[PDB]
Amino acid sequence: LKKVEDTLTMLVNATSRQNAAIEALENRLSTLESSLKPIQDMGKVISSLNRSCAEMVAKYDLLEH
Amino acid sequence: LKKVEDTLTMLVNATSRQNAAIEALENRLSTLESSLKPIQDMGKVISSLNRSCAEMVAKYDLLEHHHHH
Amino acid sequence: MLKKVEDTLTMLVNATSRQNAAIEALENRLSTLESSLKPIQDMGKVISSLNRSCAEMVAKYDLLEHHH
Amino acid sequence: LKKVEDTLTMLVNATSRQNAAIEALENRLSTLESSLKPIQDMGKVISSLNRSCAEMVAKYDLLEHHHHHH
Repeated sequence: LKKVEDTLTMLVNATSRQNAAIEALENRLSTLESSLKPIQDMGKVISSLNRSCAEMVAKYDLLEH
Repeated sequence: LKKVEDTLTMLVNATSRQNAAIEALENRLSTLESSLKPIQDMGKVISSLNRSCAEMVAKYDLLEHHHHH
Repeated sequence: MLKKVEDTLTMLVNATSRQNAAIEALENRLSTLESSLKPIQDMGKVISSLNRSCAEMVAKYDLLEHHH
Repeated sequence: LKKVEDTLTMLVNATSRQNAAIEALENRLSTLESSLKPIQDMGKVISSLNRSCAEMVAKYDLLEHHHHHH
């Protein structure tokens, strides 16, 4: 009785320690995801720079060769 | 028995919570995995830019060379 | 009474094993996620290289202006 | 106590295995945070590339337009 009550309350404590540790891993993933949010729409910037550079190549080739 | 039965109920609840916590964690990883896809998809376009930018450099540098010397 | 107590504990043993398997599967997904970052890192190098290159050509254009 | 004590010991050992599994997850997450740093910073470098590549284009357009008319 005494040894098992002592064990059960350890388990409740151990489980809640695990819980906090899981929730803390969740927050680390949130932080990581929100930091990647500004980068998500920057494929179009890269695309526009590729167009510019491609247009300059085309303009060069036209006006000279 | 009563102190055992109450501490067991707390443990059921603690275990119920942990299941929910693991699933919230699973879901937040899915969302992270999703956030990286559009960044992975910038591969092709970055390589395009790399070729076309290098091609503009080679051609226009030559022209700054002849204008200056 | 006592029969409810023993199988509720068994229920928790099975529950905790499934959590364990779920945590180990999370870890598996994190390795896989890491491995896949290598090409995105490399894209970053190219981006860094192209920036320094474009900065370098602006500088070269300016020196001619500073000269004659 | 018979059935209860032997279930408890399994539950105690399972809760102990869980701690180790959670810790291995923290390790792998620390390494994932480390590997994501350069990617978290490339948004900045993309923006700086935007303005320096834009500056290169506008200025080299002039160089070539001057070269065309002369």
